[PDB]
Parts: sequence; structure tokens; C-alpha cells
Amino acid sequence: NTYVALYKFVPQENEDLEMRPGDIITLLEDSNEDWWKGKIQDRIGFFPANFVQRLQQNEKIFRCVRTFIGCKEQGQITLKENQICVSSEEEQDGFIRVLSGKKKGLIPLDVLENI
Repeated sequence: NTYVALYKFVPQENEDLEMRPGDIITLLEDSNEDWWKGKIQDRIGFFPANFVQRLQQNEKIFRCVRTFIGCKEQGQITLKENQICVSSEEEQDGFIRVLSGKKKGLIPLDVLENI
């Protein structure tokens, strides 16, 4: 059961697991609503539950290299530079359908960096 960090998390106590946007978390315990326990590479600790997004099968992680304001009537998304998104789909006409939190929509390939 894996997740992707959407936002950084800076440890305040030793048991906190530092996160950077784009990190793949393996979930150990969904302890409470606020703080989950998990694993990034070899390290383990606690991280904010509300800063991660569930990774589904075949989904690839992307970083926006540039802010993109999309045409809502063309089903396009709006994401800011450094924001994380995911897609399991293929490109069409230079755009790909991505998911970033609750936002779902099309975004050009050239706005995305593969991480």
C-alpha cells in the first residue's frame, strides 16, 4: 500500500519521517487521521496523513516544471510549478490526464518532469 508525497514535511521530532514532494511512501500503520507511520527508502517514521496521495497500479509520478492554467471547458487542469501529479494513462494530442489530490484533468506533456 504505497503513497506519493505531495508536500514536504520537515521533522520536528526524531520519530518524524522527512518527506520531499515526489517521495514514495510505503504504509506501515494508518495510526490515526492526522499521523501515519511509513517508510521512505530505508527510513521509517511518522508523517502527516493529509500530505500524501494514494498510488494506484501503473501510475507514474510527475513534477510540474512550470505553472499551467488550463481551459476548464476543454477538461484541462491547473497546477503550479513544483506541484506533484500522477497518471496511469497515455498521452493524446500532447496532453495527458493527471490526478493531483482532488484535481483531475488534462495537462500538456511539456509541463511535466518524470521524477
